[PDB]
Amino acid sequence: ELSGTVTFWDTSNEAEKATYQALAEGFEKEHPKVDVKYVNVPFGEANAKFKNAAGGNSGAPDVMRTEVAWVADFASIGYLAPLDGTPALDDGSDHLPQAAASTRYEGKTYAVPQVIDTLALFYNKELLTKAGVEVPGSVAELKTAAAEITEKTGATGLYLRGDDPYWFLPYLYGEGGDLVDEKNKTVTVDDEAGVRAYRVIKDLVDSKAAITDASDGWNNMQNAFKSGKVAMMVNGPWAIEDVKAGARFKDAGNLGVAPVPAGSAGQGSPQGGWNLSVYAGSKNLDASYAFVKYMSSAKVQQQTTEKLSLLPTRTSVYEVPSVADNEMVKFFKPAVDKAVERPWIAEGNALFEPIRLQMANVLSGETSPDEAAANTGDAYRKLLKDYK
Ligand SMILES: C[C@H]1O[C@H](O[C@H]2[C@H](O)[C@@H](O)[C@@H](O[C@H]3[C@H](O)[C@@H](O)[C@@H](O)O[C@@H]3CO)O[C@@H]2CO)[C@H](O)[C@@H](O)[C@@H]1N[C@H]1C=C(CO)[C@@H](O)[C@H](O)[C@H]1O
Repeated sequence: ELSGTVTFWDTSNEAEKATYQALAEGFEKEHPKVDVKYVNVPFGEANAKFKNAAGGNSGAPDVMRTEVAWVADFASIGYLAPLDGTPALDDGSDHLPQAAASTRYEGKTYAVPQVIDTLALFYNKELLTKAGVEVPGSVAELKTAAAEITEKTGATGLYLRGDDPYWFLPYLYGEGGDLVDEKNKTVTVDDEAGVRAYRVIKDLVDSKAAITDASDGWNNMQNAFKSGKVAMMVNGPWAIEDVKAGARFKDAGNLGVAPVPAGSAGQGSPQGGWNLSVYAGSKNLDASYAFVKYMSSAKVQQQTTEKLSLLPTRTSVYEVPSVADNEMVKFFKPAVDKAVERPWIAEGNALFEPIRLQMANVLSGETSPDEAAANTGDAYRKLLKDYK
């Protein structure tokens, strides 16, 4: 017997949310005495909304779609139910290891993996063909390509998202850098790779290879890509269905995807994704654990991919012929296997804010790449007291 209310806060976007609400309410098929109360909470509001509710014990959800960085964030302040030895964990070993690391805090499991992701370079196949160019493998080749795309088609080569710090990471990795050396507790973002990365992004916009905006970046990016204003953008699996809604990409066929470009030293893209957690103060714990088990089951992960092309965390699901043949999946899974894994620390998501501010000021010309990198590092040393 399961019964009662299970309130689920989902952060999925406008293209994803009808699918996730249907999946959530499908828990009631097998458990008709449970009432699933689906709520969609915008991504940028959800961390604060959950903390406010959990800290007040007031209108907190039973189950929270928890970003990979949010697990240690929320768990560090006691807001998540530990899951070890509960029915929430079924076939745990099925999950990709890097997925499983984000679920852990101080030797306890506080979430179950849902989707895994990384950033990639999406491109308009027809524009590149019309421009006579190949999909660029590096920043250097992207600049050459962008000039041909402007000269032959009038589009801009790249929409470079300028208001979300996560988009700095491919450039950092491509210049040979990283945020921190975790094993050695050393801040590394202000090494010369960080200077070079800020410089590359500024050059892409100044040279007119790319355009950007200081606000409303998600909408501006998607609108520029879908309208053919740009030929390329960096984005993740959560954009696929949104892009395919557009006249230009109905023909799933016109939507190309490739790795983010290499920089002067190498290439990399960050690992991201979503897990599912239970609020520590839930008044319907059995029903919530079962709900988490259901939402993370192989069946529901397979359905998510079939409807949205989001990537499963469960290895078995890749073997299901239907997942094994989705062309967005066949590209993204190897890219995810290569993606760079961050420190899963309480302060992890706070590492993004200094990048946000310094990247904005580099793009507007208020701050040099040199000063931006040093400022980022200074902010990290303040955030991480036992880092040098
Ligand atoms: C800045 C943000 O970057 C990283 O998060 C990325 C997620 O891992 C991706 O999955 C993707 O999230 C989208 C979901 O897939 C989608 O279903 C829907 O929820 O919309 C999401 C946004 O489009 O993209 C994210 C990057 O945009 C990183 O891992 C994450 O921790 C970072 N978030 C921090 C930054 C801010 C504000 O700058 C806060 O709002 C967050 O609470 C922080 O955690």
